[PDB]
Amino acid sequence: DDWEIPDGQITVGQRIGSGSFGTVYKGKWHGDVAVKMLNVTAPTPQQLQAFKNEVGVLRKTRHVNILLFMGYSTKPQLAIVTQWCEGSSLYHHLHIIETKFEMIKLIDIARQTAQGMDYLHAKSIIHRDLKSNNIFLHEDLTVKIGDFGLATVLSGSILWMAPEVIRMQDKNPYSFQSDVYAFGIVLYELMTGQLPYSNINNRDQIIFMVGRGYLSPDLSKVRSNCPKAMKRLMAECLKKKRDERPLFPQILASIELLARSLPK
Ligand SMILES: O/N=C1\CCc2cc(-c3cn(C4CCNCC4)nc3-c3ccncc3)ccc21
Repeated sequence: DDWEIPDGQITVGQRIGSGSFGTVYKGKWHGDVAVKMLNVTAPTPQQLQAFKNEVGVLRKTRHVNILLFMGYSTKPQLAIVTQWCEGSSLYHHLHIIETKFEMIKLIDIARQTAQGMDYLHAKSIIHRDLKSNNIFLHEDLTVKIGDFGLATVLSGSILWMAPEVIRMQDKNPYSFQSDVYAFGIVLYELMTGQLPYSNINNRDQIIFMVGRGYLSPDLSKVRSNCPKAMKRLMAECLKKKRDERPLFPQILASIELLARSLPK
């Protein structure tokens, strides 16, 4: 039953990039897989911990909108194996190759991303790094949320970081609520086709002002056939005070409703 994979079996190919605590490859194990390797030379107790936490969370997931965990390896190196998604991150489509989705499709991506977040929270999993880089479009029609290195039961993202998280105001800024905020910023990416704060060229200036509440995403920029309900949901998700943010059940219902009204 265990998910350990005997050394020798996974075949590592292309280095394709990064993921929390490690390097991502395309690989082969009973077909195409993504492999993240957390390693070289011998693991830190740091990395050992990261790897054990992440495998632990992954094996609690089974759902079409969560990237499928397939197994792990310790013996050449710490390695996590998942299904391979052909396509790319939502980030790559939106901000690198400028794929232009239709509103109907954008709303669907939002709805499935909602659907996954709702699954995770129902199982008490806080992703803590939702952002469009960790949303993979498999076969271009299905959202898989990936990368659980930072999830709970020399690095920083921040464009998706809620103000509470930015100003590390205690031990625990993280919550379903901070996840909901990150989702708010990916609704912003879907609807505006843009990263937030694009007219401020200073990272520090952004970190500060979102921290103090001076800055917040310019919701004017939402393309013109974004439904009102969607602009309105985005603003709920993006509330500076976390207690005013909706949880994912609500978020989900709101998106499924505005979709039923939408093909008209
Ligand atoms: O735990 N996190 C994991 C485990 C497996 C895993 C795979 C990826 C992953 C990262 N990229 C990026 C990397 C930076 N440059 C652009 C491509 N593309 C994928 C990918 C994932 C699944 N199918 C196809 C591709 C990320 C995280 C994790």
